[PDB]
Parts: sequence; C-alpha cells; structure tokens
Amino acid sequence: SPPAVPQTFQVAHLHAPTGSGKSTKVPAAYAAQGYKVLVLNPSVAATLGFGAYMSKAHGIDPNIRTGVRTITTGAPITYSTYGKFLADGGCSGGAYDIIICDECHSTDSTTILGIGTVLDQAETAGARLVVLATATPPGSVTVPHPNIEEVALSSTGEIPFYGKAIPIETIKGGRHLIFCHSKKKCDELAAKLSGLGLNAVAYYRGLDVSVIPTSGDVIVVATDALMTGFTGDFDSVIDCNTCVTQTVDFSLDPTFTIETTTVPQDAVSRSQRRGRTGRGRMGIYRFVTPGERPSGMFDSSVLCECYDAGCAWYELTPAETSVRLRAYLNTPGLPVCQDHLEFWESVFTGLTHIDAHFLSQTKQAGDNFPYLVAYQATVCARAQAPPPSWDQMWKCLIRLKPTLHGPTPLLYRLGAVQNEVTTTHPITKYIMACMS
DNA sequence: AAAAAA
Repeated sequence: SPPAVPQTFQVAHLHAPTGSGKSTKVPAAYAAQGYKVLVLNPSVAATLGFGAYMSKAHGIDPNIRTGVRTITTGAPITYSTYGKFLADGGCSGGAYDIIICDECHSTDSTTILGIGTVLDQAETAGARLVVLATATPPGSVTVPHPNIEEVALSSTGEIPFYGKAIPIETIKGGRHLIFCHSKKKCDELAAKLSGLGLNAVAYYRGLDVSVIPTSGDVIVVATDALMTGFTGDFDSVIDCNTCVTQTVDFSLDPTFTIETTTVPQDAVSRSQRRGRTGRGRMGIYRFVTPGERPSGMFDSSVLCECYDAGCAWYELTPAETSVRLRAYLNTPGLPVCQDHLEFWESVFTGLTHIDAHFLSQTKQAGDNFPYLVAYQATVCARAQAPPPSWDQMWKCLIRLKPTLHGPTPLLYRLGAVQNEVTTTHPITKYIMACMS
C-alpha cells in the first residue's frame, strides 16, 4: 500500500487523510521489509507521541530525537522533529534508506529548512527514497466533515465577534471552543462572556493547559496554540476565520519592512480549527466567513526566517542555506513562495561580525528573527546609537541605554520605529544596494 | 495583531 522503494533514489508524495497511519503504519511497514526509516515531524509532542504508540502498537521502541529528550534503541525506526534533525547536521552518512517528511504542508521556517535539507542530502546520504506525506496537499480546500455540521453567524446575538455576533444560548451550556486571532482579544472576549456569568477562560502560548477544566461546562477562547496534553472534543467551535502572519514589504525606507499582520485563514487553518469538534460525536462549526484561501503558499518573510535560523541556530552560511532552500523550491508538490533566495542571501551575507552576546540573548529570548535583531543591536552599540525603539524586542541593549544617543542606524524595520533614523551606515547602504 | 523549533 505505501510508496514502493525504488532501486535508485527517488522522491515520492504521500497524499492521504487521517494523521496516524502516515506516521505510524507506513514506517512500521517499511521496517518490516528490513528498511531503516526516519520520520520527521514539526511538533515535539507529536514526535514524542509516536514513540509511545509505536511500542504498544508494533512492539518496537523507536529512536526518539528532540531538542529536549533523546532516546536511542538501535531500532530501525527513528522519530525526530525537523528542528532536532537540523541541529544534528542533517542526513547522517548512510543511516536511513527511507526518510519520511510528515506534515510536509507546514510553512513554518523550521519545516521548510528541514525538508529542504532532506531533499538535498538524502540521496548522497545513501537514502533510497524520500516521502513527502501530508493530509492537506498544496491547493487543498476544506471539505464537509461527517460528524461536523457547519453554521454561519449573523448580527443576531448579544456578543459581538468579527463583524457578527454570538447568541448567548449558543454557548450557554456545554463545552465550547472560540478561536480569536489576537491574544489580547482572547482575554477581552473571555472577559465579557465570563462577565455574563458564563464559565469562560482564555488560552494561548504561555498559559498551562491545566487552565481549561477537563470536564464540566466551559467556554475556551484561545488562539491556534497547541493544547499539548489535553483531550479536545468540544460541542461546538466558533472561528473568527483570521490568522496572524508575518509579511515582508520592500518599502525602501530605507530597505525593507517585516511586520506581523492578519489575513483570512486558508484551508489548513480552517480545517484544523473546525477539527477540534465532531470527534466521535456530532459537532458544530460556527464561522464568520464562508470562503477560504487555498492552502499551499507562504510569504517571502518566511525564507528570511530560514536564513536567520541558519545563521543563528544551525551554523549555516547564507549560501549553504540557499542550497537547502533551492532544493525545496525546486521540488513540485510542495508549498510555493516567490523566489527570493538570491536577494535574502545577499542580505545576510553582509551581516558579519555579529555580537555573540546579543545573538545569545535574542535566541534565548525566543524572539522572531533573532539574528536580524541581534545584528541591528550590534550596529547600534557599535555606533553608541539607540535602537529603533525600547519595545521588548530590543531589551538586549537595555544595559547600554545610558550611553546610547542620536539617530538609530536603521538597517531595516522589524516593528515600529520610535527613535530618529539615519541611513548613512555602511550596512544600510549595502542592504539598499541589494534591493537593486 | 500568534505559534513553534532549533
């Protein structure tokens, strides 16, 4: 049933629903034929999760590789995240015959870099086959779910949402899940509902899952934050149909601008959110918008994230990162994006002699674009100049604040800029030149 | 305007 292992090296696609067999059954089969298999997954919890199931399901303790915990068993099957895979330097010389790239539809920087690394090192590493598995191939469109009945919203309601309202009785009793785009609006919506006597709580990246009562009436207003260690299944799901993403704009003021904005959800988003209900029983899905943008596309800002991660985490030169990204963008059947490898590469190539301390800080802070942040900070300190602003993203320069004065040598815009700006800095001129 | 993995 699973893709046949070719005599020579080949890259195969695995389009199939139900996120289970593709990461358990498929690999279990290959191993039965005496093959060494590597299964990569974006999630750490998922990767650790497959370890426990494989044992009890196929009586074979697979190897587990994640940033937190690593476990070797010599077994023919190894489960690992893309992150951990990258940190391990990629494909080991002759370690696996088949490499499975699960959730290959994910457009996050780590997965794209990961898959691109596989597509470039697989064959040489000795692998005989690469599998790009996903339940939602590029260009997918949400399909009506059996145990789920979708219903639109209207002005009819006492709780304003995103252009509409939500009936009080619609969520009066039972367990419900409300999806909001912003983390602050989650606390707002939850505030009102809970204020109306309703038992509503907010959830997002940071708060522990223990906040949501495993039983009893409750309304959860959360973001797309993964509820690791929590049995989903909700009587209904109200979705705002909006996703928060980062977009890049070549505003030439003086160079580029990376900002996080909103945007209508795509098939994947819609599917995943609507999937939190209708598990084993009839569920409901209340939306604010009927349409949906086709899945399979990601912004150029993501490639920028790849070069940043290659620089900050995986000790990859800009050119090296390009090899792996070039392989990704040259492989059909995967998420597409405007080819800006050359431009992004040239940008990062000029970002030399970064302050190790600042880099360490931005990385440890778990901030976005830690490399670009730390580098801007480096230029600022090197010029005894203040950062673009004193927003939390520049906190690595706080101890130097007393001695920083004058215009910020702006290299690019990563958020709001409060301080005065100058564009005379050599690195800024270099970047301006790349824009051409 | 969020999340996630290094």
